[PDB]
Amino acid sequence: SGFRKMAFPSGKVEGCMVQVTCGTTTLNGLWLDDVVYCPRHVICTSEDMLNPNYEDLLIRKSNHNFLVQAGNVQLRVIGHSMQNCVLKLKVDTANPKTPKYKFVRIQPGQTFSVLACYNGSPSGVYQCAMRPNFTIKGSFLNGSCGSVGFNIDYDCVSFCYMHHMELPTGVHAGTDLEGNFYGPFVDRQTAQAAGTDTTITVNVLAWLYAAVINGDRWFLNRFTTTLNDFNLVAMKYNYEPLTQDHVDILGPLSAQTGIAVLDMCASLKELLQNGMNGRTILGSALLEDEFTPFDVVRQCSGVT
Amino acid sequence: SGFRKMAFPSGKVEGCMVQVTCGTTTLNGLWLDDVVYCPRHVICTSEDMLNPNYEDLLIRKSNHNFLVQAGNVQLRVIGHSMQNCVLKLKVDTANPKTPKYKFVRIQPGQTFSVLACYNGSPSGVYQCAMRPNFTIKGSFLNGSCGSVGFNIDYDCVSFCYMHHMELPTGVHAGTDLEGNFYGPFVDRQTAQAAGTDTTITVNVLAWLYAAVINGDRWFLNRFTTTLNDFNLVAMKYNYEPLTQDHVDILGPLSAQTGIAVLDMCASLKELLQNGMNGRTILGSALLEDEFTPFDVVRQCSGVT
Ligand SMILES: *CC(=O)N1Cc2ccccc2C[C@H]1C(=O)NNC(C)=O
Ligand SMILES: *CC(=O)N1Cc2ccccc2C[C@H]1C(=O)NNC(C)=O
Repeated sequence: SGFRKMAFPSGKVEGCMVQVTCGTTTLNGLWLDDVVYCPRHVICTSEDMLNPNYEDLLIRKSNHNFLVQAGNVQLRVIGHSMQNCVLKLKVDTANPKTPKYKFVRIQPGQTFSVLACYNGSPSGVYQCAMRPNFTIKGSFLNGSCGSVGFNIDYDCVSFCYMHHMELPTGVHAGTDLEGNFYGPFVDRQTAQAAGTDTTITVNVLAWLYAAVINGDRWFLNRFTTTLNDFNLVAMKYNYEPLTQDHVDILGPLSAQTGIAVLDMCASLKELLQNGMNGRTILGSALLEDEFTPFDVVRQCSGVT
Repeated sequence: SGFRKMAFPSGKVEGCMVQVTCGTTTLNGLWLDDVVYCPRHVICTSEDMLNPNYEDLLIRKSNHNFLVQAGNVQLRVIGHSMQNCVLKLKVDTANPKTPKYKFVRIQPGQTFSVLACYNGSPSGVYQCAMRPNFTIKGSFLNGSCGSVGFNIDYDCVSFCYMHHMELPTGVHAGTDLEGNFYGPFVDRQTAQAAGTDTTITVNVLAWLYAAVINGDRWFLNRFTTTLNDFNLVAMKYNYEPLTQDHVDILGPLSAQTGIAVLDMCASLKELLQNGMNGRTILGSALLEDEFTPFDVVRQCSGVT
């Protein structure tokens, strides 16, 4: 028993981290097979970031201008190309530590682990969620750019995120591993306000099921609701509308606990309308939305 | 910017995890150099756990009764001994993945990362604290025993915890890597109530400094206090008494932010007396005590 915000074991990703330097700019790269992936803004100086023309900037760069260091060993760059907002540096050596991997573009509301790195060196790992507004609330200081987000299924690492920037509000924006930004963000030092950060309703319900499984049951009530009645409450509290797809993925948790999804919705409805009344659920005094139904099942069963 | 409950990169520990089986009991082992460390209750059946005589049970065991598997490869056990509550299985092969390491017995209030494992396979990593009552609030299911806690300083892993059991309250107890339990707990299936779980005051203050650094400043007030006045409040709210040693370790955070430690104590005092009033600090609606002053400095500076 016990429920924690758990990240995936980061070992498979640590072996892929490298340092990429171009001119006086240094950031993190991801070395998989004979390619190093990094944010294209490695070619920029601070002055260039105000309004960069990446195609024009990249013309003045050759393979020898990209310095790729894997710990203490230097990689020989034999090719370079830009794919959306990422640079792909072809190297002459395949990473011997390359795990089985995929590149995936995740949906908002999905969770993943971030291996925060500085100068190609891992500093920490944490679990977070792609917010419905396509930002992430991470922990990234200068030099962390190029750090990646991922999920792991037994031996396969699905890379889903590469950190590119911090909005003036302190929230984070980045791309998938094809270099396409999540959300409307551009890799330019210009104020880009993020949209409304709604709560991921299906995740809060999954976490409420995790709480019942682990003994925190005070919030269970004698009520039920309907999808449309619950969504009237969800809209008022800036929660994402719940759909039958969300109810379906909560099915295994509803079966294990014996609590119907709409009954759990009525508990959530009352929690939204009345608050916690000074109480806690799984060590939290607010409704947690960074655990997906898959994460709850995985943790509550011990999947390795 | 941003502040997250970050765990250390787990790679160095993943390479040490093995599966240890004795009879019909299977748990996790830690393979460092030519020794595998695991909880001594691997020699017990469920029936033995009610009142085990480990010395008498271990007499009926030989080296060939301990099955040690590192992924898919089997290790040859050439020696076995009991040191307090851990078994040390000498194997004929040194772990090629053994990182630089130390064994440390941590103090209550200190934090560490746990690599939750099942059958020798890592499932997740999370950061937690050794509570003042010598329990940890982890996430451990059946088969997770032998999972370890650690800290990392650049290339050196300091192992500090090995999971042994769950109290009937759902909190967790374990040993240092010399097999000595933290707290008064014994490795026996008998009700062992834990003492009062107090809040780690120095950690809450460190987290309040992390919040100010990251822009959450609403809780700063126009007041100050004294160590004795603050401790009257700390005692009423089951917070650990603050000492000049605690003030001293908060010195770098007080210097960086310009907020005197006693002024931050007066903010904490008002938060204890008035609550959060429906507000949040670093995404939390309660006062977080699982970040040490060292963790806050490390994260707020980017130590790898
Ligand atoms: C790596 C990083 O932190 N960056 C890269 C980048 C990309 C796009 C626009 C601006 C920058 C600069 C920097 C930041 O995101 N830093 N803070 C800002 C611009 O708010
Ligand atoms: C590994 C494990 O979960 N254990 C080992 C152990 C050690 C000491 C006493 C009892 C047991 C059984 C088991 C538990 O801790 N499980 N739950 C209990 C006993 O509450």
